[PDB]
Amino acid sequence: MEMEKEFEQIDKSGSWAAIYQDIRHEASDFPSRVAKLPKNKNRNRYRDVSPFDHSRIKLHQEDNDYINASLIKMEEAQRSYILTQGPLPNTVGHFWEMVWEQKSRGVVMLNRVMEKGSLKCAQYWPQKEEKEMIFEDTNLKLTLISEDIKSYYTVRQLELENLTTQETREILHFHYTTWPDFGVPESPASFLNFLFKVRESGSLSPEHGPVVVHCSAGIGRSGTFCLADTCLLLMDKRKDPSSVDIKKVLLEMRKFRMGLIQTADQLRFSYLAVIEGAKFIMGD
Ligand SMILES: OCc1ccccc1OC1CCOCC1
Repeated sequence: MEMEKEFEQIDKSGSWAAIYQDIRHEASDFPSRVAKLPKNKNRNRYRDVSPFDHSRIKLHQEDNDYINASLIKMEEAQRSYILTQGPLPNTVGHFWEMVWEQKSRGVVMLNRVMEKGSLKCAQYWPQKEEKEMIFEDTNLKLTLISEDIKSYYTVRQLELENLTTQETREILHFHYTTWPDFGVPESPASFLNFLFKVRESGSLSPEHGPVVVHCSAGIGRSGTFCLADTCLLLMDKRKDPSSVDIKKVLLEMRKFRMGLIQTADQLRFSYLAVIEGAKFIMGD
């Protein structure tokens, strides 16, 4: 059923809450035993948001290999994403260790450091060229190279140095700065513009490790980003672009991380983004 028609049918009936609860009821449940170990309590921002054991990212250390991060592997679309929480004061070194070990080219950030007057994640990147950061726990150095500030998002070029081997890599930081403190954007135009900028960079492409995506918990805005990308890629590949079922793609993704898409308004916004984005994918 063409999603644009399904959309008008749900909107006219006002059943967004009912569709959303059906997803929550059918969603996968797998164990998260490593996340709930007492040694990992300060590695988790939220008590109710944990990575499944089968899909969690492992840090390449013998001490403690745990980070709140999951590998979402979309087999038919041929795309991989790492979804993670906003780093905490005790996890910033771990974050950049993961970026290094997984060979990621891009980091996608969908929140501000402060929202609703509270801290949503640590200041984990340098703000001035001449004031670099060193993480002693993981032996990494991070330098700001350049910054391009636009109306809806900022792109930064960073240099990450493995202080152990003196290898360096360029990491692109894509920071969406205008998601509102409450609700979802009114139009998906600036979110879709942002997604096409990430794609253009090479960050989502198979010659790199998976892109790292985060918001505060790594399930809501982060969920919207990967669901929209995968749905538009599937519409490009399939003979019948009308066969793409966004509810079935979201349940497949929820086999790899719990809670992706946090509200009925985020589900509606995901439909709107895919519907509007397709009016490029189908040849405009
Ligand atoms: O590697 C630790 C570190 C080095 C340089 C600058 C800041 C910094 O850590 C701060 C506290 C913890 O949260 C992030 C900000």
